[PDB]
Amino acid sequence: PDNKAVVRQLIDAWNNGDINALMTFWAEMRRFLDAFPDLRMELHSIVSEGELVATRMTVHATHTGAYMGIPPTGRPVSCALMGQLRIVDGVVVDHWGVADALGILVQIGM
Repeated sequence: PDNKAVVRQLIDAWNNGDINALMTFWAEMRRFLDAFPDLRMELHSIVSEGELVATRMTVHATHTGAYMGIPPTGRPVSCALMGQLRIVDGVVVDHWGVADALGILVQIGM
Protein backbone atom coordinates (compact mmCIF):
# COMPACT_ATOMS: atom_id res chain seq x y z
CA PRO A 1 0.00 0.00 0.00
CA ASP A 2 1.73 3.15 -1.28
CA ASN A 3 0.72 6.24 0.69
CA LYS A 4 1.67 8.56 -2.17
CA ALA A 5 -0.70 6.75 -4.55
CA VAL A 6 -3.65 6.94 -2.14
CA VAL A 7 -3.39 10.74 -2.00
CA ARG A 8 -3.10 11.08 -5.79
CA GLN A 9 -6.33 9.03 -6.06
CA LEU A 10 -8.14 11.02 -3.31
CA ILE A 11 -7.48 14.22 -5.33
CA ASP A 12 -8.68 12.50 -8.54
CA ALA A 13 -11.83 11.28 -6.76
CA TRP A 14 -12.65 14.74 -5.39
CA ASN A 15 -12.04 16.56 -8.71
CA ASN A 16 -14.15 13.97 -10.64
CA GLY A 17 -16.91 13.25 -8.08
CA ASP A 18 -16.38 9.52 -7.40
CA ILE A 19 -18.10 9.06 -4.03
CA ASN A 20 -16.80 5.49 -3.80
CA ALA A 21 -13.08 5.91 -4.52
CA LEU A 22 -13.17 8.93 -2.20
CA MET A 23 -14.64 6.69 0.53
CA THR A 24 -12.18 3.85 -0.03
CA PHE A 25 -9.63 6.38 1.29
CA TRP A 26 -11.68 8.76 3.51
CA ALA A 27 -14.43 23.62 11.22
CA GLU A 28 -12.66 25.82 8.69
CA MET A 29 -12.98 23.20 5.93
CA ARG A 30 -16.74 23.79 6.04
CA ARG A 31 -16.13 27.53 5.61
CA PHE A 32 -14.42 26.89 2.29
CA LEU A 33 -16.79 24.28 1.03
CA ASP A 34 -19.82 26.37 1.92
CA ALA A 35 -18.32 29.43 0.23
CA PHE A 36 -16.51 27.52 -2.56
CA PRO A 37 -18.49 24.30 -2.98
CA ASP A 38 -17.07 23.84 -6.51
CA LEU A 39 -13.43 23.84 -5.32
CA ARG A 40 -10.87 21.95 -7.39
CA MET A 41 -7.43 20.77 -6.27
CA GLU A 42 -4.18 21.10 -8.23
CA LEU A 43 -1.27 19.10 -6.79
CA HIS A 44 2.14 20.75 -7.24
CA SER A 45 4.30 18.44 -5.12
CA ILE A 46 4.01 15.43 -2.85
CA VAL A 47 6.35 14.07 -0.17
CA SER A 48 5.77 10.69 1.50
CA GLU A 49 7.50 8.94 4.42
CA GLY A 50 5.98 6.39 6.77
CA GLU A 51 2.32 7.14 7.41
CA LEU A 52 2.75 10.87 6.73
CA VAL A 53 2.24 12.52 3.34
CA ALA A 54 2.67 16.24 2.68
CA THR A 55 1.35 18.20 -0.27
CA ARG A 56 1.74 21.54 -1.97
CA MET A 57 -1.53 22.37 -3.75
CA THR A 58 -3.52 25.25 -5.25
CA VAL A 59 -7.30 25.32 -4.68
CA HIS A 60 -9.31 26.66 -7.64
CA ALA A 61 -12.94 27.66 -7.13
CA THR A 62 -15.65 30.25 -7.68
CA HIS A 63 -16.95 32.38 -4.81
CA THR A 64 -20.63 31.42 -4.76
CA GLY A 65 -21.28 31.29 -1.01
CA ALA A 66 -20.81 33.64 1.93
CA TYR A 67 -17.20 33.49 3.11
CA MET A 68 -16.69 34.84 6.64
CA GLY A 69 -19.53 37.29 6.11
CA ILE A 70 -18.31 38.58 2.75
CA PRO A 71 -21.28 38.08 0.42
CA PRO A 72 -20.70 35.89 -2.65
CA THR A 73 -19.02 37.68 -5.54
CA GLY A 74 -19.01 35.11 -8.37
CA ARG A 75 -15.28 35.71 -8.79
CA PRO A 76 -12.87 32.78 -9.16
CA VAL A 77 -10.21 32.20 -6.49
CA SER A 78 -6.83 30.45 -6.56
CA CYS A 79 -5.62 29.71 -3.05
CA ALA A 80 -2.33 28.08 -2.04
CA LEU A 81 -2.88 25.17 0.34
CA MET A 82 -0.34 23.06 2.22
CA GLY A 83 -1.43 19.99 4.10
CA GLN A 84 -0.28 16.88 5.90
CA LEU A 85 -2.15 13.57 5.94
CA ARG A 86 -1.77 10.48 8.13
CA ILE A 87 -2.58 7.28 6.25
CA VAL A 88 -3.14 4.08 8.25
CA ASP A 89 -4.00 0.87 6.33
CA GLY A 90 -4.56 2.87 3.15
CA VAL A 91 -7.12 5.34 4.53
CA VAL A 92 -6.54 8.84 5.87
CA VAL A 93 -6.77 9.03 9.66
CA ASP A 94 -5.68 12.61 10.38
CA HIS A 95 -5.21 15.78 8.37
CA TRP A 96 -3.45 19.09 8.97
CA GLY A 97 -3.54 22.06 6.68
CA VAL A 98 -2.83 25.74 6.20
CA ALA A 99 -4.64 27.63 3.46
CA ASP A 100 -3.76 31.12 2.29
CA ALA A 101 -6.97 32.53 3.78
CA LEU A 102 -5.76 36.13 3.58
CA GLY A 103 -4.93 35.64 -0.10
CA ILE A 104 -8.58 34.70 -0.66
CA LEU A 105 -9.75 37.95 0.93
CA VAL A 106 -7.62 39.93 -1.54
CA GLN A 107 -8.86 37.89 -4.49
CA ILE A 108 -12.53 38.62 -3.74
CA GLY A 109 -12.19 42.30 -2.75
CA MET A 110 -11.77 42.69 1.02
